[PDB]
Amino acid sequence: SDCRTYGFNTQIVHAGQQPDPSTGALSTPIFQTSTFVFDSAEQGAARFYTRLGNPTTDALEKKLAVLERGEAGLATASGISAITTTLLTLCQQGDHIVSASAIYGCTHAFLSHSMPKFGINVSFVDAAKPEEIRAAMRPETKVVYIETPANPTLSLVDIETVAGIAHQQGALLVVDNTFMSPYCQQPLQLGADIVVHSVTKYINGHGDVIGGIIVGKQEFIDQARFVGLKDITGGCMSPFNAWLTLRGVKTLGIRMERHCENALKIARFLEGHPSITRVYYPGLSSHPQYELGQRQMSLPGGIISFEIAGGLEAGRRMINSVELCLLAVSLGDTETLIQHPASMTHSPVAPEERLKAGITDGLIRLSVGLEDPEDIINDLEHAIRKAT
Amino acid sequence: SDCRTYGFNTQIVHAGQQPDPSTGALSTPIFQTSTFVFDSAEQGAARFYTRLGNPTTDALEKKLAVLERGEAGLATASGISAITTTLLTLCQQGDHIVSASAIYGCTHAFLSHSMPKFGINVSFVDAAKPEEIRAAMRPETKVVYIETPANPTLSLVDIETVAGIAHQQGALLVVDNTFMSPYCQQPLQLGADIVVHSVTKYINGHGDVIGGIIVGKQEFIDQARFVGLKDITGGCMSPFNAWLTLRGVKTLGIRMERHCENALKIARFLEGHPSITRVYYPGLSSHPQYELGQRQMSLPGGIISFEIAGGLEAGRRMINSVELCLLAVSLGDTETLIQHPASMTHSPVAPEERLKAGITDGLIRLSVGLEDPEDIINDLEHAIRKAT
Amino acid sequence: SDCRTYGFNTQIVHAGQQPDPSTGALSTPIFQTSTFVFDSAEQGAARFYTRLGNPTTDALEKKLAVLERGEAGLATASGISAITTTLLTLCQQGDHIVSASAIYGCTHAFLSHSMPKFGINVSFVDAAKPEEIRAAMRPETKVVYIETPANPTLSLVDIETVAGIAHQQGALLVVDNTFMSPYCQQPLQLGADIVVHSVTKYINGHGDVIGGIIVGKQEFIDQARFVGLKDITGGCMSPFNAWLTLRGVKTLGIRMERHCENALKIARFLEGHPSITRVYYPGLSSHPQYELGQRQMSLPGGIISFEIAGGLEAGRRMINSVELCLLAVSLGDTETLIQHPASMTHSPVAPEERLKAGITDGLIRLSVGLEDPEDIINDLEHAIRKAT
Amino acid sequence: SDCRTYGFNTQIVHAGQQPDPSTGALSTPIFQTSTFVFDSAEQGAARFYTRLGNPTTDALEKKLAVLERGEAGLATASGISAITTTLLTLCQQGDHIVSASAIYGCTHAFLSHSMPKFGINVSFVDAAKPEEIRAAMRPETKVVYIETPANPTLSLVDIETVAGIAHQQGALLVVDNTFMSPYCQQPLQLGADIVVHSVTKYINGHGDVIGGIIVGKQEFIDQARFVGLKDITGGCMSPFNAWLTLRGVKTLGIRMERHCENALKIARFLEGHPSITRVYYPGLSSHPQYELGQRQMSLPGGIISFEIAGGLEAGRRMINSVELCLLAVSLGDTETLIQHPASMTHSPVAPEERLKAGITDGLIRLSVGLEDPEDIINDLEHAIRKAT
Ligand code: NA
Ligand code: NA
Ligand code: NA
Ligand code: NA
Repeated sequence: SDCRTYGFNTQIVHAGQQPDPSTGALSTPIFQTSTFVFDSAEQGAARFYTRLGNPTTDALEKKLAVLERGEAGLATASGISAITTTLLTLCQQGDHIVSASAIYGCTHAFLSHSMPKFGINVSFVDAAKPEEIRAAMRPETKVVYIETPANPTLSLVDIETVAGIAHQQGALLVVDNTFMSPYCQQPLQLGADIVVHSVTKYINGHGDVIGGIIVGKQEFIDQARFVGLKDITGGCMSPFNAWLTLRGVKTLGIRMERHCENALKIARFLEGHPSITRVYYPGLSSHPQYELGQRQMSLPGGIISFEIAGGLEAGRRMINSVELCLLAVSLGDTETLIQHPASMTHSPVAPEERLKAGITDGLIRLSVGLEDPEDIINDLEHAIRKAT
Repeated sequence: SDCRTYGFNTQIVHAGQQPDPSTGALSTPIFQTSTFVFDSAEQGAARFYTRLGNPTTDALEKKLAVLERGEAGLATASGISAITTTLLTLCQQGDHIVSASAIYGCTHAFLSHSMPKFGINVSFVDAAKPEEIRAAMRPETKVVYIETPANPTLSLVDIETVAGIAHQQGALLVVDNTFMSPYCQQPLQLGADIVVHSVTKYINGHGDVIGGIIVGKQEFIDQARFVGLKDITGGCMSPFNAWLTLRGVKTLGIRMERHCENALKIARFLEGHPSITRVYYPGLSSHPQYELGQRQMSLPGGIISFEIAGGLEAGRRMINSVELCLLAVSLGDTETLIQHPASMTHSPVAPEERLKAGITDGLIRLSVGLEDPEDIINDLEHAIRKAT
Repeated sequence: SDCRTYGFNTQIVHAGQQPDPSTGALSTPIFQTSTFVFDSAEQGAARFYTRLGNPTTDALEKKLAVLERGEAGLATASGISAITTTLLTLCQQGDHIVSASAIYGCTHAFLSHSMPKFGINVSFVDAAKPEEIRAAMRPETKVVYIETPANPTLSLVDIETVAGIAHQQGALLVVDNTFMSPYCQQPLQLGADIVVHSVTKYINGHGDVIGGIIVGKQEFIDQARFVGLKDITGGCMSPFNAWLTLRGVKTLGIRMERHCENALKIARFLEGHPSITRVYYPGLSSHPQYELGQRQMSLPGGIISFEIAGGLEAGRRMINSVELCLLAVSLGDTETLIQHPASMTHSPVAPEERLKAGITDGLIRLSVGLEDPEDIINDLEHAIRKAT
Repeated sequence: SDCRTYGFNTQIVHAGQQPDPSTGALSTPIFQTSTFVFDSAEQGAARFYTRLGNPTTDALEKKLAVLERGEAGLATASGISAITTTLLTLCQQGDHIVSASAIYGCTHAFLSHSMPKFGINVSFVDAAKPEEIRAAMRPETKVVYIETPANPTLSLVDIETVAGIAHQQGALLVVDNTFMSPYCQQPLQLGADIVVHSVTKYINGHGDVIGGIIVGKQEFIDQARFVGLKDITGGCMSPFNAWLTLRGVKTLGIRMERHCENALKIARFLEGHPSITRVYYPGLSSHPQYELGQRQMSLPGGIISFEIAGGLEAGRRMINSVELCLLAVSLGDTETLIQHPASMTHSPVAPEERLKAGITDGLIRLSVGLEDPEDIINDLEHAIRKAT
């Protein structure tokens, strides 16, 4: 049989994996090795695994390829390495990239500073307006780069529309699908060419692995592996990290269901609360791109942003008053995580520059975990009441 | 007390490490985490660990910094990532690098193809001739890059002399110290600015970790961390890999002593053998740069190359006749590893091009392990006798 | 705050765990150490951790204690070690145990052969009939031992009733709660004194850890630790196994929900199938002790047994015809597992002796996993159709 | 070829291990699995691995069997589990054991209290006097149990002589070889029937694994596995712990050489020091059983005990004044460990009872590590000078 034919939950559990033919071991063994041995000079020449590949990591790459409906996968040392290995494989001096402005922070630094120092220019646009992408394209544009949903207000990008635009002008579309996971969104099915994830978030899900994955056509992935990893970033994933990610992703379906069920309850609670001015969540019909979300996403996700009354000091008081939610900058973990960018990560940044970046003084971001939603709601209500 | 004051074996065991103050645990705990939590909004802003750093990996970086007599260390996903994170941190389009030609293979691809595609030009020279390095320097030269000893005939580069030349012309010297480990050679003490290793080889030593390390001044390492890793390669080392490397490096001193004691015995045996035309080993007085080796290296290393009578077919027969030595392309493991580049790794490469690269049809490379030297010698003698 | 006050899902995620006070690490660090160090002679005497305890394993023990509503937990090397460490701590030569007959196989060997060789006699009874337990009690009875649900037909034992009987006659009740997990059944809340689990099954859930847990009063657990583990079995759990179990148990709630939702669908399908003579599942109203199950269990579990038409050869053909279900003797994993005891595990056992043990020639046992239930059903239907 | 024919260092590296036939992986894969799968009903019946065995742990057991020159090995959860699994497999109510009195502490509790509660009586004797062993034997004696060298003064037991006595009277000899490792002593070669180790000490050597090993005839080991582990202690070793022990034992030869070379230097220093009244070390000719040690042990070991002038307070001051040596109760680690039993572990024990146990107020025990011996000596001298 072929796991590409089975239901998505079945694929999550089985795809890329099989019992060890040699031993019958059901768990994928951890091939924690650097060295692979040949039986003869002839076998040595023939193969020329190699530890540009590894049997454990191979299982993870094959699984994620099945889940994203792509041909092949490539695991990396971090989400940022998945992004840079991809873009540095595709681009050389003189090339151009059109990127969404609403992207993850260290992606922005790589595109803003690193790429131009290698002769690769980047134009940043508002990707919620596909016409801005079209207008920014140039004869030298190799790649359009988008993230959806995007920080910090969970705005969306119409993947199918953008893919059509990119392709008409001879560029590839790369989509960072980290926030959704393949359980909730499948960019390749909508016309994207390449998907990247930080598996650090939902794919692993257990807050104990830093890692990335790239999924795309075999022809591209081979280049990302034999040139990008081998000759540029060196960002390979360790076999133990691959094994942990394989283990975490086993529960991706049930975890995403619970994250999203919890998040919807919490988003509705926050929307009903008189001390909360705004709530950003694709699952609320008041979301600016609600209907696009319903077509493109199977679930509205586990992340919520919201603005508390009273600006900077209220937001600080609120996060200082939670008892259950944990203060941290990651997302996609089993524990509910909360952060207040204006007092935490962006405190040195000038208020008016924060504002330009969509970060208001009162904005809180919440990564909803697997706890009982009544407990998370009660904790939020407690902290909100105190802060306001 | 301060481990920088203690003997080298004491440093190998203790430097960068201490019992866990919280629990008393002697082994460095494995901080297998992606997420770090803040106790308040204020603590969050203050720190802005972060998982651009990790307590386990920090211990490894501090240890290797002590051992190389550098200020700071930075762990990476692979030896190649240590090299590319370094050079991509230092160089931008329009910059120039002078590199030894006798370098590790995937370093050569990065320098030959990847760097020029980012607008960074590289001149390759014979670094055994320091005048060639001087002659190749340009106003835009940022870095001189060397490896010593170098594949495939274990030629040397005079680190102190090259450092003086590089510095006089305003460039940094980066040295790949992988083959020696800090137990046998200390490039920073000889004037190098930056040392890189693949810890995949001797530093870990157990053939089960792919990883790299960079050691240098705090000011440089900070840039390699906060720009190179964060914004370019994303090549961070996982905490488990760091923990395994910490564990492997505990025995670095006793392992290097045994590797080198074994290697000298084997090199002398091979030098006495009438079916072996040449033996390349820094420990033999017939080595072209023997006296330089005696000043610059505390031991002559665990690697030997040698040429067997009868060219390509003899070399193939020989490696096909070993019973104890294992056929593989890595080095620095506890097991003795052997390879015949002409029939294994370089078989597709044209004979005359192999020859230009110092790879003769009969050249065998041997990574000497920790087995009884009489057993390794008996195995070699057996295979040589059969092959010739 | 106190996690004993929060909802069960919140407890599953958080109980026994907290960010590392020293570093802020959210994941419990893996304290993979044998050695703990003292700061002074005085601190050494004072503590006399010790590695009869470990910070990682402590977190697991505290979590499971919260989840079972017991005072304290003790982790072990295997489920069987949890059982034997308990019973060998409690019993000495001349003591007596009343045990259910319908128990796990290697528990039966320990009770049948090992215990009597140490002078500890065991009476086996049908624990579905509490009067049989009462009738078997003796002045020297220290322990009543039960498992519920029990193999192979998922019969039940009324925990509250049995606890009352045991206590009236001055004995402790120990319950193996492995099949249910604390998510579905809480024996201590029903009057049991001690709960044991093989965490190898649902608690870990990922088919990659062998381990056990014991939960009970602090006074008993201290004895099981400082006498049973230290001075009898030596069956301690490794910190890495504890860390993996902590990680697996994070998803216990969502996993048990899905296992049981899937199992109910499959049990109903099997009950409607004309080639299946019997289906044993607590979730079917036709189950002999259905109402007892509804009071004592919050969900009916992820395990089903059923009898296929055509006896031994039909059962063999059926398991040889599945494509998705994996043939194995474990349970509680994310993958659906299937076994046919009469042709697999009990083939050497005489047919009439198998029959006495409740194992008919046509009995199949199924551990329902997290795959799509339609896929599991389609696979079963396919194999059943072929086999019959 | 057969590793039983090779030199001991070669065996240490290679025995029990081979590249993975399926993949070529040189490192033994970590089979971190609980579940093994069958390809058919027939294969299921046939095997009835099983996770009473595991491919990773199997490699460790086979290696240690080669190194001790025994037929078979069995890994366990701890050294104490190796001991109790052995003795509870061999003995039943009514049986008798003759044991050395000078044994490891938690072995003493198991023999003194646990065994008699199961109807198994134990006679303790001074095993340095083989006549005391003979005089204590009874018709029901199944086992003679010895440790050599023994705590706390490193007295010896003549293994060959004791084996002859045990055998003449129809008993087995079990030897705890933990202090020596098979590199320094081979009890089976001297007539012992069974060897046990805590691998927690030198075999693993890295202070990060708790575990045990049993080595003996296939017929016995099968019983220890299929009855002792399966049906009594449940004390199996986890595959990750086995993998770490495999990795640690790779350097056993070079580690034991350095431990013993360091220890001899330190013992000679202490013997020359006027504030040290006694030094116990088999490598000093003043050792009461020096010549026996020279025949039975290939090296004199890495452990030293010594008495400091000034009794209890001097010993306390001394250990409170070390800067490099770490205060801990384990041994065989890469770091030098020191303890003062009278002020640390035996402080509650009455002075006259301590004295009976060979523990004087001034006795210090030292586990010599791999640091530079001059540094350890300088640290000891510093602390001794201060304390006296
Ligand atoms: Na991004
Ligand atoms: Na290099
Ligand atoms: Na049981
Ligand atoms: Na002992």
